[PDB]
Amino acid sequence: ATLVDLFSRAAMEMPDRTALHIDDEKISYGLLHSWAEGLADLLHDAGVRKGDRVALRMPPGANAIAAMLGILRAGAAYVPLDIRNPPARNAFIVTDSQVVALVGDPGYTGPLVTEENVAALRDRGPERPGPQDVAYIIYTSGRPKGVPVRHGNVTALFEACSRLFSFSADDRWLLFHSMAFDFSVWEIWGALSTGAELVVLTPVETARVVRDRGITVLNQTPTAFGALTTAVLGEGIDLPELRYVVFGGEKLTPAVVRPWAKRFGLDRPHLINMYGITETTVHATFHRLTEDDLAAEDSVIGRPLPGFTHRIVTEDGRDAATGEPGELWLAGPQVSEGYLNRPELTAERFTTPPRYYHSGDLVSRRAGGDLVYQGRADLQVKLRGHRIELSDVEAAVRTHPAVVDAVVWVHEFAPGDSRLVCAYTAQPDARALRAHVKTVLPSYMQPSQYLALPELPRTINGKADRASVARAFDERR
Repeated sequence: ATLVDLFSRAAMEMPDRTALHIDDEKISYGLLHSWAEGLADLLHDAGVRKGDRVALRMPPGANAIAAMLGILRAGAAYVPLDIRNPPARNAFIVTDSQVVALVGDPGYTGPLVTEENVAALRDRGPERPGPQDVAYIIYTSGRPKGVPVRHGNVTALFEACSRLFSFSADDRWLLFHSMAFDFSVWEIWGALSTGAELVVLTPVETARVVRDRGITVLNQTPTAFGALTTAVLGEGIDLPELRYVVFGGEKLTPAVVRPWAKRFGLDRPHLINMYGITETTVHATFHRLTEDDLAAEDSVIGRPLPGFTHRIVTEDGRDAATGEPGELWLAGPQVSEGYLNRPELTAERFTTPPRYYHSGDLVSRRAGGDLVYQGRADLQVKLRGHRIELSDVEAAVRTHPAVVDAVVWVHEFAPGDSRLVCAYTAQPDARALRAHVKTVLPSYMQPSQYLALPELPRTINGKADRASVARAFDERR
């Protein structure tokens, strides 16, 4: 019912198994459970009561996971502040989430449990959260908003994934993502609710430990996976232990999957695409990739998870016919109650008797029931009497061999001067690229300007940060 209940079961029944594995160092379920229960006692002393929220700012590692379990155990919601947060953003989130304490290192004036404080309780009750209680509050961005996910939302996710995956205490999960990215929730509680192991951390170097630590459940975004596949193919690394690669973050194209699939096939490991949004607890669909998916260029996300009811809605509120694009609507136990302190948005994104969340994503239902991601509604744009699929522009640029990644957008140069711009990453001058794109796109879809970048700035979820790339562009033009 709760996540502290999930960790309870696993710690009680398998206390000798390795919970955390950091380098050559190991922490057992029983000791983690003991450490975390001590932390909760600490927090409660500091006045942390049930239903409060606590900021967590720590480098990934044992103290961070212990801190996090501590916070949950005290009955509180944890608010992760990513180390990559500039000071203004941290201050905003802490103020906006109304946190009553912080755990970690401040870069604030409230109650401070340091890291040192956390580290001490290792070698060393309060009331327990319920399913309606908030587990975490994660921020998506641009004005950043908080999504508060409840214990019932998260345990609903793992009950939903129950018979889709075959997980056991024998697995080894890698913790690869920031605790401010909710993909990390799935990583942490994938292992911790099954008795499994959680390995806590160059692509080459990352690839080395995936074999060396015998990772069986790997979670990646498409950008990270391409860099991983290049290192793996390059060194000749083999990963006999790997059972599942699971894909979150940006839309997955067959193109990033094909080289891997050439080397390893699709039988072992299983390649699984999961469409997800923060507002519906990490994951919302499941598709196991097949040779079919590599024959075409469609981004199949498969079928929504078992607890979900859904609709594909037209612009004027109807159910979309088959092959007809539409906005995906999602109802169910994984759907959050709404935003934090965004009563307006919550009003329009969540509507009620299923209560639906409006993804703002376009999808089509194939025959047989499979969903196919078409794109974001917000990225369908009107320019000079034309309607432009920014996503389609991004793909055409991407089809250049020397181009890794690309983001295109409408940029306001002057009050009457709005034009398409593209930023891209190489693995190639704009001239050669310009020449190629004239071949692929009609003139009204061709970017007016090209910006070569070392790497695209991305959100915490790893989706391309449009507001930042625009600002980067304005500054060097």
